[PDB]
Parts: sequence; C-alpha cells; structure tokens
Amino acid sequence: RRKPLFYTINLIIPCVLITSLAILVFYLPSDCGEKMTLCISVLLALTVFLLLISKIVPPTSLDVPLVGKYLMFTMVLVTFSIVTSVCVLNVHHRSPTTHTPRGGGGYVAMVIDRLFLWIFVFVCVFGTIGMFLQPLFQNY
Repeated sequence: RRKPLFYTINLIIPCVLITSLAILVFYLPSDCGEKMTLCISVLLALTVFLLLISKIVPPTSLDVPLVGKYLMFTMVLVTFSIVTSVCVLNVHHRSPTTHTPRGGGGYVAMVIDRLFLWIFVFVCVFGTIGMFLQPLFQNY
C-alpha cells in the first residue's frame, strides 16, 4: 500500500512549500530589497531540487524518466512565475502604464495580474496531482 507515490510526493511538499513563503513577499506587501532577492533566490532551489530529489538514492532509479522529463515542464512553471513580476514591476517603478487606481507600491497590479495568477496556481497543482495520479490508477 505504501508505494513510491509517498516518496515522490515527499519531495513535492518541500518543493511547493517555498512558494507559500515566496507569496508572502511576492503577493503580499513587502517593498524592500529582500522582496526581490526572495524571488530570484527561488531559482536556486530549482537547480538544487535536481540534486536534492536525486540524492534520495532510489532502489533502481526507476524514477529517472519521471523526474528528468518533469524538469522540462517545471522549467516553464518557474520561468513563467518570474516573468509575471513584470506585471507588478510595470506599476511598481518600471515603465508605468497606468491602468488601475491606487499606487504607492506594486500591489495595485495584483488586480489585473490576478487574472493570469489564477491559471498559474493551477499549473502548480496540475503537475503535482498529475504525477500522483499515475500510481493512483485504481488497484482493486
């Protein structure tokens, strides 16, 4: 009943957990040099995630094509999340276009960004449950 499904997800918990904290500075208000450093610092966890998940030391490394093929998709989710910053920065203090009211920081952009962010978050779980569904075929 155990199955590797628990092991594969065991690495997803700490992998996505980083986003929860990143949002505290990204989504929530926190205008400061740390706010940005936090977004870029994430890129470090991505590259490390490869050696970290691979350091698990599998029995027969049967999860080679599973993870290796994921790096291609996960790479698009990490890059898409970074580029999104342009939306907040566009109103924050980098080429102001003026679309929504209020100001002061880059929280105003969150209004319009919420549209894209909606699908973004879906991508995180999409690939999370997608791989978890593989081993959860049925068995009965």
